[PDB]
Amino acid sequence: LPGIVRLSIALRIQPNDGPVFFKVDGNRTIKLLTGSSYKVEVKIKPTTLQVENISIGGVLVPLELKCKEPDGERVVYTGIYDTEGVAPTKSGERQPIQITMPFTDIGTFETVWQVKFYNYHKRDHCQWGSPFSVIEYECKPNETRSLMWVNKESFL
Ligand code: NA
Repeated sequence: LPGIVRLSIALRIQPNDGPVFFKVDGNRTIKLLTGSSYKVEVKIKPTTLQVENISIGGVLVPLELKCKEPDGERVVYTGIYDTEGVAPTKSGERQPIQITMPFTDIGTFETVWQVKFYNYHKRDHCQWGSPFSVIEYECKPNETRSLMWVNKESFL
C-alpha cells in the first residue's frame, strides 16, 4: 500500500551458507558466531528504494544491488558481515545490538536484536536451535510517529 516499506533481513553463516537459529530467553535470541562471517540478504519493496548498506552492532555491511527476487516482486541486496573481532557474550545469555539501514531520500530503518555471540571454537553450540530464514519488517516513513529529521533551528 502507499507509504509501506517492506524489508527482510537474512543471515547465512559462511562458508557453507547454512542457517542461523534462535533460542528463547525469558524473548527470541539470535545465535551468532564471532570470528566468522555471514552472507546478508536484504529483500525490499517498493523496488524504487535505494539502500547503500546495513550496520550490525557497529559493523558496516556494504550492500550491493544484485537482482530481482527469484519467483517474487522485491529487489535483492547482499553483503558480507564480518564478526572477526566481535567479543563473545560473557553473561546473561543475550545482549542488545543496534541494526541500522539507510534508504536514500526515504528514511532509516533501526531496530534492536537480542543476540548471543558465541566463541569461534563453540560453533557446534551456536549452529542449532530454531532456524529462521528471514526477519520481516513493515516500515512507514510517513507514519504520524515517524520522527522527522530536524535540519535546522533558528531563533528569530
Ligand atoms: Na519519516
